[PDB]
Amino acid sequence: IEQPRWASKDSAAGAASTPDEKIVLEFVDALTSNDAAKLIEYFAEDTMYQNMPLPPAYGRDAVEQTLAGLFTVVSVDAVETFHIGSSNGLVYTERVDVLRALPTGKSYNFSILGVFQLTEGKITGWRDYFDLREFEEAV
Amino acid sequence: IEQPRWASKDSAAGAASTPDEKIVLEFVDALTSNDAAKLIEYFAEDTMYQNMPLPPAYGRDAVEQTLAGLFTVVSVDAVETFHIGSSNGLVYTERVDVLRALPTGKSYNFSILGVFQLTEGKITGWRDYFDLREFEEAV
Repeated sequence: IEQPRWASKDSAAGAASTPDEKIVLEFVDALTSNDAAKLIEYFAEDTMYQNMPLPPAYGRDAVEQTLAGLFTVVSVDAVETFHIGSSNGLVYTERVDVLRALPTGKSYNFSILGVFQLTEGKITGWRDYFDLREFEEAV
Repeated sequence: IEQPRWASKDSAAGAASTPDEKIVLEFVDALTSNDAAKLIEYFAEDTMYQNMPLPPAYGRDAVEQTLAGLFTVVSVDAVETFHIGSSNGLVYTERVDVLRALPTGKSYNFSILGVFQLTEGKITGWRDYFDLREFEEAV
């Protein structure tokens, strides 16, 4: 919601300055679409997606199924990206995702640090790190 | 212990290539000392440390106290760093910390992505993102 005190303007989302950073930034903003068919276009054939340390999805089919399933029980109401940066082929997003459980109407604020690996502008790897204590309940 | 399928040589720990990266790498390795007095020497006076999204510690005194408390209940048995990188004044560590609860002798693997901010070679901010649902039991 509001800017954390440790937020550094040097690495703000609006300061994204490589084509990979801009692609990832556009991707995480697209999560509010709740549309697995839209989102899967960002992924390479050889790809991976994981909420650490839950079982990963490898391959674009498995990733698409995971996202599709997520969006049947949960709405991504908001994504606020505080930092974005990149280094050695990896892109990092420090952000908050707001998830709303569809059956209960309850919403959850997850503080996430995600790492992305892109190959020719397509997502080859995506791993989100965050507290899963409420993620289970949010199913 | 074992290298993950998604480990990328281009961002491997052995390839750290800025002063900040090397300092941060040295710091996380030093975690296995379990020595708050040793570890606090890496932090600036104006600083913070947080296991997201537990309450943060601001200021070198609060950080030292938090680390001291930690090491009275937990041993950091191993730290394995898969990736290190940096961008826009932030350093990122994708790693695994193995923690052993001292009263139970139970050990835990935490998959962690951490971000570090440094000023004149000193830690100005440290935020670790990982699953905390074993952390409650661990600490």
